[PDB]
Amino acid sequence: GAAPAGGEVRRVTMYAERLAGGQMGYGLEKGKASIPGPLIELNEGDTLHVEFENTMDVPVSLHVHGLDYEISSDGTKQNKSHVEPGGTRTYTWRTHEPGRRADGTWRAGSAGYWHYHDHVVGTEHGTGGIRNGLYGPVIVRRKGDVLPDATHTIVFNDMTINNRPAHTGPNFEATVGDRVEIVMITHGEYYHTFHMHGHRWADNRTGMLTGPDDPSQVIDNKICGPADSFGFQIIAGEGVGAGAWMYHCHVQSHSDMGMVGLFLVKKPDGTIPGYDP
Amino acid sequence: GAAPAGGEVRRVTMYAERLAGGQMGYGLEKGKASIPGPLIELNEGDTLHVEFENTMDVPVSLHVHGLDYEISSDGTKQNKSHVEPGGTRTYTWRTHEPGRRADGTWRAGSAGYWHYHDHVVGTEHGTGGIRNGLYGPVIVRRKGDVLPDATHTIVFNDMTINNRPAHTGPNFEATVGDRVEIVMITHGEYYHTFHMHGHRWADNRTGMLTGPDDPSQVIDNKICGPADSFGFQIIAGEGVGAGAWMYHCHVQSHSDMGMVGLFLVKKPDGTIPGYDPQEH
Amino acid sequence: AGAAPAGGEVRRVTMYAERLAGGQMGYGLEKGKASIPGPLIELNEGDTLHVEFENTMDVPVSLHVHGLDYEISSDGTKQNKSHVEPGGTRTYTWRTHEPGRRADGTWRAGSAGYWHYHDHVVGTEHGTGGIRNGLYGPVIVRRKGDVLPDATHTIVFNDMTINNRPAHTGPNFEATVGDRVEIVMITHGEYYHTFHMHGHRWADNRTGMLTGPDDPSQVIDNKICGPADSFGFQIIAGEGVGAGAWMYHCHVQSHSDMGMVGLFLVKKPDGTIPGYDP
Ligand SMILES: [Cu+2]
Ligand SMILES: [Cu+2]
Ligand SMILES: [Cu+2]
Ligand SMILES: [Cu+2]
Ligand SMILES: [Cu+2]
Ligand SMILES: [Cu+2]
Ligand SMILES: [Cu+2]
Ligand SMILES: [Cu+2]
Ligand SMILES: [Cu+2]
Ligand SMILES: [Cu+2]
Ligand SMILES: [Cu+2]
Ligand SMILES: [Cu+2]
Repeated sequence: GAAPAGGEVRRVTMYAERLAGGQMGYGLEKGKASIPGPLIELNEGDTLHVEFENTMDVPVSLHVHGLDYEISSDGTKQNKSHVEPGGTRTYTWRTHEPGRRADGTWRAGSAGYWHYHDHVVGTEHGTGGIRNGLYGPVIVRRKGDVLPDATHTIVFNDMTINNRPAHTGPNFEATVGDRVEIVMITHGEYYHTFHMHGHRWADNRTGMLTGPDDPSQVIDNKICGPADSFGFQIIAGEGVGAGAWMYHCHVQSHSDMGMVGLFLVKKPDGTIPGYDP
Repeated sequence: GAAPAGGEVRRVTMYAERLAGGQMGYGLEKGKASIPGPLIELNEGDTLHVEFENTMDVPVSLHVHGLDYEISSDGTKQNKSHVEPGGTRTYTWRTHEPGRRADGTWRAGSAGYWHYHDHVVGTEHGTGGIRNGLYGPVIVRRKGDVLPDATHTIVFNDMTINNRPAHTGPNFEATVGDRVEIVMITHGEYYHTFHMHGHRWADNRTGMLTGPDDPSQVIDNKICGPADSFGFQIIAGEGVGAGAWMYHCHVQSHSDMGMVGLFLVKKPDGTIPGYDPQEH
Repeated sequence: AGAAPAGGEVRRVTMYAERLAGGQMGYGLEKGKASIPGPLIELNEGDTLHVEFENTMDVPVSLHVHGLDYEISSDGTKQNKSHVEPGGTRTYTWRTHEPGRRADGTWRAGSAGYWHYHDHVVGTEHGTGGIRNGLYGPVIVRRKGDVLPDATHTIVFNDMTINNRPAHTGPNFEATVGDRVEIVMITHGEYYHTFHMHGHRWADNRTGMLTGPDDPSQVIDNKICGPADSFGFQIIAGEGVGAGAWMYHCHVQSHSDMGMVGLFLVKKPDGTIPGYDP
C-alpha cells in the first residue's frame, strides 16, 4: 500500500458544467460534475494532459496550485489560457521528484496536497467561479508514501463546507483502525480554524511525523485562509475508539452557523456508541 | 529539571462556578475558580480522571484538545457528556508516548501545549461558556523535556486577554536568566498575531530548537485563530537584559484597543531599568 | 553567487525618517532618498549595527525591530522613552548572535531569519499611523553558509495595498529564467492575507529551501500571514515552468479583485517574456 515511482504520461477529459441553483462544477464525464470536483491523484514525475471542455455559456478556466505548468496552462485571461463558451483546450500539468541541483542545493519535489479551481468566472481571479463550486483537489504522491483506505475532501468555501447548506455536514464513515486521508482546502474571503475531535495530526507534508526526529508540531486545530491546502492521514479511533467524532471550524460564529460535520467511526460490528441524530 | 516518564494514574476534582462580573470559571477547589482555569500538567503516558462538579444553574461541559478520550468524555451535548446544573461526572483523559505501528508508520505522542474549555454554554459549541471564561491550559510533557522556572498562560479571548478589561495586562515578572514558559491559547471569533519584544522562539512543539539540525522557523510573531494553542520557553532577558518587555497582539487596532501586556524582566536586585509604570 | 560568511562585524549606518509625497512617510539611508519599503538591512549572524537615526519630520518617530537582539534602550517605544523627537537624533543598536549550546545543555536559537523594522509611535503608541504611512522595511540576518541570491525583492502587504502602491499597480519584479531570487514577505496593518505565486513553490521553514531529503517542512505556494509576520524564501525563476508573466497576489478573493496583484516577470535569456503584452 505505497505509492510507486511516477513518470507516466496520463490523459483525462474534464468538463465545466452548470449545476442547479446557479452553481458550477468540474466533472470527468458529461453530466457527472461535482462540488468539489473529481480528486486527481498523481505520482511525482507524472504528466497529466487534461482535455478540457467548457459546456457552459460563460468563459471558464482551469488553474492549479503546486504542480509544474507552462504559462500556456496558466488558466488566466492575462495569459490567454481560458476556455471560451463551448470551447476546448488541453491543459498540461507536470510533476517532478525532489533532487539535488547542480548548485548543491536541494530542489523540492511536487508532492503534496494541492488543488485546482477556476480563474476567470465573475472576475479575472475566478471569484465567481470559486463561489459557484469550480474547485477540486489534486494529490501528488512521493515514492513510498503510504496509501490510505479512503480519502475525503473538505472545502471551507466561505461559510460553507463543499458549497452545502448550513448544518448538513458532510459526514464521513470509517471503521476503527482505517487509514483515512483528509484533504482540506479553503476558498473565498474568510480565515478558518479546522478542528477534529479525538484525533490529531502532524503539521507537515503527509500529516504524519517521519519518525522520532521530526520536530513538526502535532496539532488538532489549524488556521487556514483562502487557497490554503493541506492534508493528513489518521487512524480512525486510534487510542479513542468508535463514536460520532465532530469536526468543525472553531471560529465560534462559524460552527454556530453550521460549519460542522461528523467523522462517524464504527466498531467492527458496525455500531457507533451514543450516536443519535 | 527534566520531565520524567509518565504512566501514572492521576485524579483531580474540578468545579465550574459563576464568577464576579457575569463570568464563569473552572477551579480545582470549590470557591476557587479562575480565568484562565487551573494549569494541568501531565507526562506522556499519564491518565487523568477529572471528578467534575457543575455548581451553576445551566448545563456545562469539559472538552479537551489533543489528549486521548473516549467519546463518553467528549464533553458535547450531542452525545450526553455534558453536566447538568448541580450535577457531577468523571471525565477521563489519557495520553500516550510516541512509537511505531505494525504498518511501519510512526504514531505521534500526546506531548504538546493543549487546552480545555466548555462546549455547551450558550451554544452547542460553548460560545457563551468560552466567552464567559470557561477555558484553561493543559501541558503534556515528553520524557526529557526541559522544565521551566515559571509558567504563564496568555489567552486571546475575542478582544480580551484572559477576559480582562482593556489595557490591564496581565503583566508577568521574571528575573533575567529565568527559564520562563508561556502557554498561548486563542478563543472566540477573531484572528490575532501574538508578538513579544526582545525575545524569540522556535515554531515547533516545544518552542526550542532540538539542535543544529532543526529547520523550524524562529519567530517573534505568530498568527493564531480560535482554539489555536502553542507554547515555548525563553530565557528571560537573554542577550537583551532586564526591562519592561511588551507583548501584544500585533493587529494594529487590537494593540491600540488594549491587547497589550508587560513581561517585566528584573535585574537580580529586583529593579527594572527604565520602567516608569505611568508611561506604559 | 556565494554563501554567507561568518558574522561578527560592527557596522554603522545613518538612517532618516522623512515625509514623502501623498502624506506618506519613509525611512532612508541618505537624506532625500527615503523609500517605501525602507532600505533592506542585511547582516550576518554575530554582526552589530549602530543605526545613527535622525527624525527629519515635524512629529515624533521611532525605530523598532523584530527578531534581533536589542537592549531596552533601543526598544523604539515611547513607553520605554526610545522614540525620537522632531528634529532629534538617536543611535539605535541592534545585535545578532549565532546559535549554540547553552550551559544547561539546551540549544540557543540564532538570530538568522527574515525580519523587519517599523515605527512604533506615529499616530498611536503602537505606530499604527506610521505603519500606514509607510515606515516599515526589511531586515535579513544570514547564517554562515546560507545560499546567497542574485536579487532580493521585498513585498509588504500593508492593509489592502502592496508596498503602499495604488490598487493594481504592482509592483512587478523582473528576473531571467534560472535566477536565484529571494523574496522577503512582510505583512502589516489590520487584515490577514494569503500570499500566492503562480508557477513557483517554496518550503515553509527558516530559509524557504529544503535542507535536503530528510527535511519534513511543507512545500507550499500559498501562505496565510497576519500583521507583523515576516517570512522569506528563495526560488529559481521559471524552474520547471519556463519564462512568462507569472502572477503573484493575495488569494483573499476580494483582495485580489481590489488590487493586491503583481507580476513576477521571468524573461528568457534573450530578454523576452513570451505572451506578455504591457
Ligand atoms: Cu491566481
Ligand atoms: Cu470558519
Ligand atoms: Cu476539540
Ligand atoms: Cu488559487
Ligand atoms: Cu468541538
Ligand atoms: Cu488581536
Ligand atoms: Cu517588537
Ligand atoms: Cu476547542
Ligand atoms: Cu510592539
Ligand atoms: Cu489580502
Ligand atoms: Cu496559482
Ligand atoms: Cu512589530
